[PDB]
Amino acid sequence: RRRIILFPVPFQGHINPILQLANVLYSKGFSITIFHTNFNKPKTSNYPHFTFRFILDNDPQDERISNLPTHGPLAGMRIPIINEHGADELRRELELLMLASEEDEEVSCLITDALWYFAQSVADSLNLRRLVLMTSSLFNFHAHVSLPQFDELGYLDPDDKTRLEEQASGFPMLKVKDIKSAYSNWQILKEILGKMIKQTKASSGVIWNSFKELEESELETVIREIPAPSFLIPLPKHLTASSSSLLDHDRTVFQWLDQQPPSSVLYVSFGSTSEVDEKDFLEIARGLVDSKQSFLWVVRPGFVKGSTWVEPLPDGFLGERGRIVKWVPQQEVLAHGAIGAFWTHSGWNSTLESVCEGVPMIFSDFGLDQPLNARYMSDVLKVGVYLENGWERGEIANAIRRVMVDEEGEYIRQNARVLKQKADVSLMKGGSSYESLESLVSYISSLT
Ligand SMILES: C=C1C[C@@]23CC[C@H]4[C@@](C)(CCC[C@@]4(C)C(=O)O)[C@@H]2CC[C@]1(O[C@H]1O[C@@H](CO)[C@H](O)[C@@H](O)[C@@H]1O)C3
Ligand SMILES: O=c1ccn([C@@H]2O[C@H](COP(=O)(O)OP(=O)(O)O)[C@@H](O)[C@H]2O)c(=O)[nH]1
Repeated sequence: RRRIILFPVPFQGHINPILQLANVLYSKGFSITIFHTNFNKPKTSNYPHFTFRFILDNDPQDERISNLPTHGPLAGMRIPIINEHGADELRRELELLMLASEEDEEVSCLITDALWYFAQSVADSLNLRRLVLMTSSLFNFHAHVSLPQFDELGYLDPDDKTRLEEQASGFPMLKVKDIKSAYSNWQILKEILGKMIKQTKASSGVIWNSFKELEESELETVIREIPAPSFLIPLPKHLTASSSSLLDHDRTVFQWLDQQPPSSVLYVSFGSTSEVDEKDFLEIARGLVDSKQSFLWVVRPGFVKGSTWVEPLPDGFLGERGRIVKWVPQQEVLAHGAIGAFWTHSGWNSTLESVCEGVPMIFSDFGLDQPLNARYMSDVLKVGVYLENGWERGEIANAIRRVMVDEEGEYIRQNARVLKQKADVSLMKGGSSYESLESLVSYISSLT
């Protein structure tokens, strides 16, 4: 028997894809140990077939992580901190487990989130192969490697050059605006994405949460930039991420979806970390009302400054066609026949989820990879509408109706359907994903 150790980034968009991959790999006969912080831990009772081991986080706490907030923006600081100071403890924990390794057993490899760029030399120091799971898109990575051309061109200059600002030089699939919002945090991202790229290239293999027919324009870049083998597996086509939810599913929403006609409900979720002016919040609700479409709206507490929740909503916007909830099994909702469209913040999991369920999109974004994802889906795949100019009453309602009801948007509806079908075909025998997965399984067994 061969064991695989997976090490996720403790946030919802990173734990979902890696526990999905963990399950896929277990279905291939590997045994699974998940290294994880106590912080943001999943429900281990949802994984009786996995062994969990909690690290880096343990209660005699480091000065650098002991007082970090558990939600909002600042919680993400754990990622730079653990990267810069967790090598010693990761090495001990890995080495302890290999030492207790049973007779019949051998650790095939370590698989980490690509942001755990410190794990590469730790693994090397043990003569242990490390593979990388990318949780953002091939296209996004293509932009990271092209940063130096963006910087020297002045695109990553937040204050001024403000100038050309439609269509990027040498990267025509982007506009200048996309680049500016994605890398507006240049100070921190510049350093981190360097190390992430550098250590992903130096790894033993990269697993991408994607599929060849989703991002075919991007395959050449990955082959040329990454010497190790790459494997494209659309994790949502294998199973949803409900078992790794960090929140309680609202569960009442399916009885409500069962009361709606087919393709007639807008699903709306702006991301677990994002934030809006209280004003802009009221503008969003304005567009929904003005769309005349039924909607299911996930709103995370804190989405509105300064309220706990949407207190600033004039009570009774919802009425008949609208509902607001705090958390759902998102992909299961996207699979329900009532859903006709997904207004998303363009998180990569949400985008891939919607693509794998056949649901066309309305895109907003809040930087990082999000504007890139919206640009790509809306302009290249053409499976949604990108509200790329903020939050205006009518533009919002036009996009929703165009996707959901307008004749003019049939091609968007149809494109989503065709792309889902292509995702399904790629899992079958002789499909891109099927072979990517067959190769990954073969490859890992040869490491052992
Ligand atoms: C790659 C990233 C490095 C970091 C580090 C923190 C950093 C910053 C968030 C950029 C803004 C300044 C701060 C200091 C901040 O947290 O406010 C960057 C960029 C995003 C990081 O990634 C995760 O952040 C999680 C929530 O904080 C998201 O839930 C997850 O899905 C992200 O991948 C988090
Ligand atoms: O009500 C919700 C909202 C989101 N999610 C899940 O949370 C993840 C969010 O990841 P994404 O990359 O799309 O956005 P992020 O919040 O990390 O920026 C996705 O897997 C969603 O299916 C969910 O299960 N229920």
